[PDB]
Parts: sequence; C-alpha cells; structure tokens
Amino acid sequence: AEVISVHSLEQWTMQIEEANTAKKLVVIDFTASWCGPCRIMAPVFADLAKKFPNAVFLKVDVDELKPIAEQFSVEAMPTFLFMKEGDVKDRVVGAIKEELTAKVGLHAAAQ
Repeated sequence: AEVISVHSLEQWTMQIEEANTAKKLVVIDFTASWCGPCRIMAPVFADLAKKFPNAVFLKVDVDELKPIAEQFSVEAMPTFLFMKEGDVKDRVVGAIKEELTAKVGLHAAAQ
C-alpha cells in the first residue's frame, strides 16, 4: 500500500468510486509544493499508508485540482480529510502528527 498522488479529476473519480464500492476509508492529504509543513507531513502520511493498507491514502495538490480542494473548503494546508462511503468522517488541519495518527487509528479500525 502506497500514497496515491491524484493529479487528474479522472484519477480522483476512479480512486473514490473504487474505495466506496469496497467500503474502504479514504484519507486525503490536501497539500501544496510551497507549503513547508506539507513537505514535513509527507513522510508521516506515507508511513501511515504503509501501516494501514486497507485504507486508501490520497494526496491532492490544492493548486492542481482546485475543484476538489474547493468542494471541501480547503484553504489551510496540510488538511487531512477522512471520508468513507461519501461521508466526511473527520479532518486534521495543520502538521499535527499525533492528531493525524490517532484519527487514522480510530477510522481505519475494525469500525
């Protein structure tokens, strides 16, 4: 299991429909290349994706896929968004490593 970098609206679509069919948790890192705390959270996110291979970990650049950042009103980065079967379960705003880790544990958990 790896972080998928979601570059196009098509990859977004595929990744979301497939996870929803499988009823998997989706964790999304809304990120920006210029964003210091974003670069810093990259390896943390990557490590959680390895540790929870039954959740789908997505990365979305807020500058590249504006409509996706916008539908979730993401104007602070990094923002970690937790979603399952269409519902937003949770969010972490900023490089808060323990808060990200805890909510992945809680939401990936044998529900």
